[PDB]
Amino acid sequence: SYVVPSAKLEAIYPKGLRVSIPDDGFSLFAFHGKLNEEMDGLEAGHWARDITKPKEGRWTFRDRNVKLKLGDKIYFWTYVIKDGLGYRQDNGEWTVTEFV
Ligand SMILES: OC[C@H]1O[C@@H](O[C@@H]2[C@@H](O)[C@H](O[C@@H]3[C@@H](O)[C@H](O[C@@H]4[C@@H](O)[C@H](O[C@@H]5[C@@H](O)[C@H](O[C@@H]6[C@@H](O)[C@H](O)O[C@H](CO)[C@H]6O)O[C@H](CO)[C@H]5O)O[C@H](CO)[C@H]4O)O[C@H](CO)[C@H]3O)O[C@H](CO)[C@H]2O)[C@H](O)[C@@H](O)[C@@H]1O
Repeated sequence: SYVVPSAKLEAIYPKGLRVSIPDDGFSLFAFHGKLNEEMDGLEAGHWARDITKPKEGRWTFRDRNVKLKLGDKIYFWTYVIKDGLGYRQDNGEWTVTEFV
């Protein structure tokens, strides 16, 4: 019913991944994703992590170590708890087009 804010993904140079969303009175944010490999629905994913506090208005997940390449695909879903209830951005797809 409620629509989760779309995730913003960023390929960091020379290495790393950041994934974040603005907060909307949430109590948790989780990111589930794979590298160049499609998700079979709500599988856990290669990256699979609960984030438990926001900072500067955003919920941020990072992998400080992945070396991403132009053209890399990330398939994902996110999960958010708002007022004790869960919501998902489903069927996420992102292509690395630039580094930040
Ligand atoms: O110590 C024991 C054990 O603990 C584990 O750690 C816990 C940890 O895994 C947990 O992490 C949270 C995670 O579970 C949660 O995942 C949810 C997921 O549960 C949800 O799954 C749904 C099912 O709920 C649903 O079941 C249906 C049910 O709702 C309905 O009422 O009845 C149906 C019966 O007819 C039943 O089928 O079925 C659907 C499939 O159709 C599932 O998809 O899905 C959501 C996504 O929608 C998913 O997010 O997410 C939380 C937030 O990210 C996680 O934090 O957290 C616990 C702490 O709170 C931990 O204790 C360990 O892993 C084990 O090793 C330990 O032994």
